[PDB]
Amino acid sequence: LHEDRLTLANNRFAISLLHNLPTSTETNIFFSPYSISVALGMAFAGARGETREDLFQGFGYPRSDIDDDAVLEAYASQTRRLKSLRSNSTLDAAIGAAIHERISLLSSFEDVLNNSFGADILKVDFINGGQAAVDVINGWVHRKTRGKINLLFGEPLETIIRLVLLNAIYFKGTWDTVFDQRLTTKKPFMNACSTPTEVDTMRGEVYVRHKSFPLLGVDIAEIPYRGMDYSMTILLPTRIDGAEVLKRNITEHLLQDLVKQLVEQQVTVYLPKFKLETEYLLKDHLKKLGINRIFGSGADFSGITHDANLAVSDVVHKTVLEVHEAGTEAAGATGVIIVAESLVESVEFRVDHPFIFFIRNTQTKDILFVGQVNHL
Ligand code: NI
Repeated sequence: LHEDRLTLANNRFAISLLHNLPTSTETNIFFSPYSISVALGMAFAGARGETREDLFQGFGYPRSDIDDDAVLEAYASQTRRLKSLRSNSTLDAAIGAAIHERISLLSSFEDVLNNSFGADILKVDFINGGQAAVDVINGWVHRKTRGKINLLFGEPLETIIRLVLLNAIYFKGTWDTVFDQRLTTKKPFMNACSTPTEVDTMRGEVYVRHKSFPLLGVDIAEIPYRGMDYSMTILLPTRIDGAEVLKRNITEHLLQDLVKQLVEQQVTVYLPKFKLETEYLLKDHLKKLGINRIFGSGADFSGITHDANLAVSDVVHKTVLEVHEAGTEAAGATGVIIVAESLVESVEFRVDHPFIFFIRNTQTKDILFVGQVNHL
């Protein structure tokens, strides 16, 4: 029951992280608060005492009415729910703890990583097997994401590292209404550096949930995937330069109030065929949110090992997305609806300047992906 609780904690975490991640006119943001949260659950499973209480507080489980004795079981229920509701859309996740092979592991940690997180444990030799370790990890992410994410590490890791938390995830899905490839054309997209660039721009008279919010300087359109259980929610600033103010203004509560008011409507969508590929070493950003002890000397990890001084070296996150006429995949759909011109009115939603977006499960309300596009 109260499945909303971990979802709220994760979605609040999503917005905190979006507020704090590095931004520039030249840099795009793209991350899974869902996969990063599962990764912080692995840390929670292993930490005890003040190391665990510090993570508990810093992530904010108690602010969403989750007692610490209920965290692992809330992950377990969210885990079973996402991969047991049958769906046209799929998530391929690489979630694991890479631990020095010569640390003895408590069986309970193994059991919790399995049932709570569907997480793997990669025992590797971080001291002597430097290149073999990254070869193993990189092979693991490659197979877990079915060739979408193929490297977590281009170089051996520092020989000091004993525990590193990995989370890569790929979303696959098809538009409920596929765009007609014959209508895709080169169109200007105004980057955040205020130079226009020419990009493949999809065009469709497409049923979406839409509302204009001129007072908040945002137009919003929710573009559903097939099955209606997933969507891409695009927040397009009224001002060409409005993205940083919009991102600062957005909160988990406000986003929920805005999405509720969207009305089903046929709109002319202009959507660049954009591509994102991002990696984060998240330790410093997590420190800034009050998560510190899990990364420190004298971190209590008597949940993982009764016989070594473990600290988490880092939380390594990597993800990737392409937009196509069919959805996530190039030529992933072969049927199409050729729409007659409307003769009464058609709203335009033209994504031709920096914008923010969320891929959500519309039933559970989980935010799977947060995006900011400053630059194509
Ligand atoms: Ni409200």
